[PDB]
Amino acid sequence: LGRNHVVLFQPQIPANTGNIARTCAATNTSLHIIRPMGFPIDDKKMYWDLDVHFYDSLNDFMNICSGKLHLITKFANKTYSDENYDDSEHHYFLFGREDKGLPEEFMRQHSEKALRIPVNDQHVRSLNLSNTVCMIVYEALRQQDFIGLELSHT
Amino acid sequence: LGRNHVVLFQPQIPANTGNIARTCAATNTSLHIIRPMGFPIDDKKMLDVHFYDSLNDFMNICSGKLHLITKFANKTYSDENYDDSEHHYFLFGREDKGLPEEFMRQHSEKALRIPVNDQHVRSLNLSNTVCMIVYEALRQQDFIGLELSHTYA
Repeated sequence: LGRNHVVLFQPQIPANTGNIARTCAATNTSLHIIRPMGFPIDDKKMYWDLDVHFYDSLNDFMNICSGKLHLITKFANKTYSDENYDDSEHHYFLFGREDKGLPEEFMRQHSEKALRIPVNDQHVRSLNLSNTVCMIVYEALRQQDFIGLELSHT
Repeated sequence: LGRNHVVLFQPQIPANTGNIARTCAATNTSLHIIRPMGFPIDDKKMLDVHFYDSLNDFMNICSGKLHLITKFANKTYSDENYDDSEHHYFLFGREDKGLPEEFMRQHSEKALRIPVNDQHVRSLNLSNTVCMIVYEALRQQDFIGLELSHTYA
């Protein structure tokens, strides 16, 4: 049964990853992480540890990914909200590192899958990563009539 | 000329306010803050920004459509229509306490929620909520506010 998935490539900032986990828990979104993370996992610093999967590499995730993949990038020639999420597919939303983005070779192979969040680049060139995850996940939900919210048990 | 505005009621967490400022700068969104903030402004720790002594002072100066972002509104943020030429003000409560009790009741017809499944968490992070609410307005407005930096200035 089709659902939404967030895929973080080598997440570098702890606070962004904790906010993403919270958005995933709130939305019944699965979380996928490509190792290595840029930070140590500190038990004490931290409670609902949601559907989480780890992968050694992008290639590793790609052998196991089944459905529609969307690359979130700065320079895609398509806007996030113009993609159609209103189907029964699994949707995977892949986000680059805060500092480096996604590998440029991967972006090239998959360029037709890339979507951007438009910004005016006058003062800042980018939005905070966890902010982008939340809005991308909720745009998919919006088009899906928020049905993922109702389907925790299933 | 119609613009989007973010209004923060007594924001309490510095990292939230710094992220909101970034979103505002990226989107040509004006930022309004009801004093007092829960944290000191530290210049070494480091945009159209306005400050207000109180919700009342903001309400005397507010002109356009006001939307209260709350947990329990009987309307979904994305079902409000933002596709007009009005100023849209999006008012967000404190991270810890939300919006005042009496204000919410007085303005309950203006309230919108972001639906969540409350099984594991009851809320989303404040700055995440600002960013999505602003971009939902932009989406309905065909992203036009991105193009009007100089005109708004």
